[PDB]
Formats: sequence, C-alpha cells, structure tokens
Amino acid sequence: GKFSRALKNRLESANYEEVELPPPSKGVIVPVVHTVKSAPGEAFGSLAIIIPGEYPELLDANQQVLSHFANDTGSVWGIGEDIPFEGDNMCYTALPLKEIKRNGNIVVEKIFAGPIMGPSAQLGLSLLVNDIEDGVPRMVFTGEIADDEETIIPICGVDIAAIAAHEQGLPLIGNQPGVDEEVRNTSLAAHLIQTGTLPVQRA
Repeated sequence: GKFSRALKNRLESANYEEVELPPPSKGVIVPVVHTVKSAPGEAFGSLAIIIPGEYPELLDANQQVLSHFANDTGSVWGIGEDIPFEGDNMCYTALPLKEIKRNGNIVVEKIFAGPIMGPSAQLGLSLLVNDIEDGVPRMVFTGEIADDEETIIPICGVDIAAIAAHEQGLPLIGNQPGVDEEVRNTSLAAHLIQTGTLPVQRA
C-alpha cells in the first residue's frame, strides 16, 4: 500500500533503453502502481502514455502483450487485460512516460515488469477513443469505467498515483478524494480536456 522510496529506487535502477520520440498525434496519460511480492506493503508510482501505432519493440519483452477493445474495434500493446468497451478501430501502445516536453516530444523507456494490469487505465482509454482527437492532455487520468461508460469507479493507491503525476508537474484527475480535480463522470472529464483547467468562481 504505502509509498516506498526504497522500492522505487531499487526497481527503477533497472529501467533502460530510454528514447525520445516526436509529438504523438494524440495520447493520454495514466498512472501505474508498482509492486513486487518480496516487498510486501510497499509500492510506488509511474506514468504511462497510450499513443497511436504499434511499438512492441519499445517495450520490455514482458510487456509485449496485445489487449483488445470490445468487438472489432482496436487494440493496445502493453496492457494486460481486455478493455470492456469499444475502441475507435485504432491500434495503440502504452509506454512508460519518463518525460513529456515543451515542444510535445515524449521521452519513453523500458522497465522490467509485466504488462499494465487492472481496470484503472479505463478512464484514460475511454477518453482517448471517444473524445481526444489531437494532442496529449497535460493531466493524468485514473479510474475504472462502469457498464454505462459514464460512471467512474475509484482506485486504491490514489496517493501513490498523485505522487507520480506531481513528479512530472501534472494534476491527477479522477472521481475520488486525493485527486487534484474531481470528475464525477466521463463526460465531465471530457469537458475538462476542452477547458484545459478547472473553471474559476469569483464573487
């Protein structure tokens, strides 16, 4: 459960083959919690960017798995479970995001670990295939999407994910306390991408 700087440094010491890529045509950022059975009760966070195209070769071989959106409608390299909603008939890769730059260039690297498990990348993925057209929103999304494709189900480890977002100067977005801007549902998340920041009230 708890944030461990010691786990972070020991696992991240093995990160390798850093590379800089041009700006994605679009993308979305999500947080990942890292654990290992022999470090019980410890965890730390990182960010992943999900971009168009097939780049299994940029991933550690243990992440070179392909998971599919529902029915015919596209797939993502690097994620470990199927996605219960339709995509937009595009192929994506989920890459460890080391840095996203001023000019949009992304710095990606390999990590020694399995693929991205669990349902908390679903808010991101849903926004990516339904609402994002161009660019990468400068924010980090976290949450499971219900059957209605509107309700956002909250995650454990929101503190870990926050740390991970803040490291890179980005806000955490989700439907729970601990996040920087709360979004009750997917369509409020999509409105946030449009406004870019939370609207302000002055009386």
